[PDB]
Amino acid sequence: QTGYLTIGQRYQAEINDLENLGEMGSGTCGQVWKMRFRKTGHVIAVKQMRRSGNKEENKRILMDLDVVLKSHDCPYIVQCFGTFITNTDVFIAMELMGTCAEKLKKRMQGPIPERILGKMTVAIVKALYYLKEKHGVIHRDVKPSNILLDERGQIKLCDFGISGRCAAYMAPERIDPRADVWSLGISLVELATGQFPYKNCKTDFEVLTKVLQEEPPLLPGHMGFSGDFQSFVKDCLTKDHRKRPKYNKLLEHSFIKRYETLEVDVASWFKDVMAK
Ligand SMILES: *CCC(=O)N1CCC[C@@H](n2nc(I)c3c(N)ncnc32)C1
Repeated sequence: QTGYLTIGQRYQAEINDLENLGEMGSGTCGQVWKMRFRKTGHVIAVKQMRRSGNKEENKRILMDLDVVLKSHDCPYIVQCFGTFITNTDVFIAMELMGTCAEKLKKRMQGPIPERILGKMTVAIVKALYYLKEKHGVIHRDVKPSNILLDERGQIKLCDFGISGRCAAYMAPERIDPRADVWSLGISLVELATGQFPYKNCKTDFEVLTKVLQEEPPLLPGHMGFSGDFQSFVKDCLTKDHRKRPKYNKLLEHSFIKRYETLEVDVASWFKDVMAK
């Protein structure tokens, strides 16, 4: 299905029906434009895959789109609104999110509150569990840059270009043969403290050295972090991949079950951080 913008209202449109409002971010999977649908006025994100582009980058863009299209019923994965195939380019209409957790960390200039990380943990775990269960997909790259938030308070994963069936969030069993949840724990410690636990390393291999040699970077106990938060991170940061719990066990954690029911005002916190 190409030439349709299903933003529950499907519009038979082309690429010329979108106004280019500038590029968002840089690099990563592909060139993402901020575009406005001239027919309705809605603003969406548009990935552009050039037919003449890098064959390795285009291979990841097509793999990401394959996962995104398969996940049209996962609330914690960015939805595709349609595609436009021309003789020169492929335009992938994605829903517009605010920013990634990495940029939230830089604009916050400090720790992100636990109540925000709780709603984020529930979203990312269910996203990874959805990719494993309904599709057999392993993310293989969970990082704050892959955790998007929006003005309404939604939290979703975005980049599946290297998934299958960066090195600083890599699990111990990936370096030396549930690896996606070690990356989630490293991301949680980073966002909960504002400091990356391996910022002292100067090379990629030195991070791999610290991951295997040093003890897991646990949460500090003097920042008011609840016991459920510290327990969930410790379970994620289990070095032996056999002792590390599966997704059906992590989804039953008290830290997960608490923020499934709790009402956290992520939307208001998001706009106040964006205004800083
Ligand atoms: C931290 C996020 C980031 O820098 N980045 C790279 C540039 C594109 C950006 N992004 N990718 C997608 I797919 C987006 C959607 N759907 N909305 C907003 N921004 C998006 C991710």
